[PDB]
Amino acid sequence: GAGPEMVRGQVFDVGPRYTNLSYIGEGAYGMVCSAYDNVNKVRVAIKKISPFEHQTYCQRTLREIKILLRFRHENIIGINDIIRAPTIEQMKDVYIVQDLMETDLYKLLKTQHLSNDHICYFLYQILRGLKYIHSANVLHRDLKPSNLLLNTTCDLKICDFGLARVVATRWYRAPEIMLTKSIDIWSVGCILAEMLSNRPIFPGKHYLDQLNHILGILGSPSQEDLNCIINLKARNYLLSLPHKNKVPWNRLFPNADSKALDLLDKMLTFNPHKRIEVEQALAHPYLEQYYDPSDEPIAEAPFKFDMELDDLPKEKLKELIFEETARFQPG
Ligand SMILES: Cc1cnc(Nc2ccccc2)nc1-c1c[nH]c(C(=O)N[C@H](CO)c2ccccc2)c1
Repeated sequence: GAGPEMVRGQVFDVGPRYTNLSYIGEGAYGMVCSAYDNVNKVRVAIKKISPFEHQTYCQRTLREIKILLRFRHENIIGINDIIRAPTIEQMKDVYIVQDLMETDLYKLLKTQHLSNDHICYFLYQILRGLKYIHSANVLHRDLKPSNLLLNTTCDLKICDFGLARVVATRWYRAPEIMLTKSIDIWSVGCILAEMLSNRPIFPGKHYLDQLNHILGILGSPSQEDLNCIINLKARNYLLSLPHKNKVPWNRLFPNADSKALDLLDKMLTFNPHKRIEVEQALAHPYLEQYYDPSDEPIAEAPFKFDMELDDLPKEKLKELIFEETARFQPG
């Protein structure tokens, strides 16, 4: 009769069903472990979250759970089970049990050089999942290599819907946020450029520095690029800077597929109104060997929070989380 499991200090109370726990990753208010499921006889992923001390985290937790419960797609992580205390008073932690993936794009690009065909295949799958997300009228807002999970057969699944909506990792952040579905396309362009070189394309240290990196490759902005209700400090700064020449894609990425760079160019478009859309991305020549619109499903209906979660006190959100996960409790 073994007690509570433990990984790197903190307790994982996942009972007799889930054992053999092993560290695989972490977040701002939780940790993800692999575990042996003694019912399905496979290893699974278990995401522990402890968000109740903060309203923002309770929001993120509830959003993710709701979205993932609803969503059903081959390239998006699902939820198989949820564990928490039998009463709300003892609920200090929530455990989301999910399909175990082998690794993520972050770690893979750390150790491995991708061939053009695998770059092409990963990008196809990113866009195939994103299409579904966007068809549901949801924005992911935090697309980046560590939120892309992979298995042995090169299948890919998008994870971490905490920031998702009907403040994020700066390197992959669209320019307009620092100055809509188009923000997710920018992030995907950033990811594509990273698969092509194994390095982040715009590794900025803070918001203005982030804009500086983007402009150091795209060149100084046109007036039409800039006229868009920008923050006054940013606009004053951007106007102050010396001219920057555009660096040609084929010079940043010397051995890259020419079709890949054409799509890159269309994703990394400064003006969000000019930037390529997910369905258009899928239909670009570069993805042609994989493009199959009868095998790229959309969500059954757009997603909707009928409660305005932003205004809700964290005690109310905790009650909602208790209610949302009741369906998984014994009985
Ligand atoms: C759900 C999942 C399944 N399988 C794997 N495999 C894996 C990934 C990297 C290395 C080795 C194996 N990972 C996951 C998973 C990865 N990240 C998350 C996740 O939701 N992370 C967020 C931060 O990105 C998070 C974690 C804990 C608390 C709050 C947020 C789940």
